[PDB]
Amino acid sequence: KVFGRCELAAAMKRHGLDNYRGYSLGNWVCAAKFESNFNTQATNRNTDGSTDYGILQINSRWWCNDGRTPGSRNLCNIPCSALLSSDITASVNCAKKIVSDGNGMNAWVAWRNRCKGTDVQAWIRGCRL
Ligand code: NA
Ligand SMILES: [Ru+3]
Repeated sequence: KVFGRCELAAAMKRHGLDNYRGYSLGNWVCAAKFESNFNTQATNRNTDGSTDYGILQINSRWWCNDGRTPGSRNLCNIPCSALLSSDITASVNCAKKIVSDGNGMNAWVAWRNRCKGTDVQAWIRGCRL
């Protein structure tokens, strides 16, 4: 599923991501924009053989099981395919674990490089929330 900007904002809010660990909703929308272009089915293979999955490009090295990332963990206790669903629940639940793990949203390199320090409220501006 490819979300609209305000549509994703609303779904993230419903699932408790707004201000989660102090990160306002626009941070999460900005991160999803640059990680996946709002596409739940996005996947990208990393140089190390791990893969990033879903709207927030969660990595199989640590967070989900895809069966083809040796030595990896599955800290969200989910198949990586669950992160590709039209329903964002699994991605949100796992993102909550990630952002709680010490480095906040810096875990998402696109957030650090393209969202951090910017006017992230612009991502939810105009949306009925
Ligand atoms: Na894994
Ligand atoms: Ru804009």
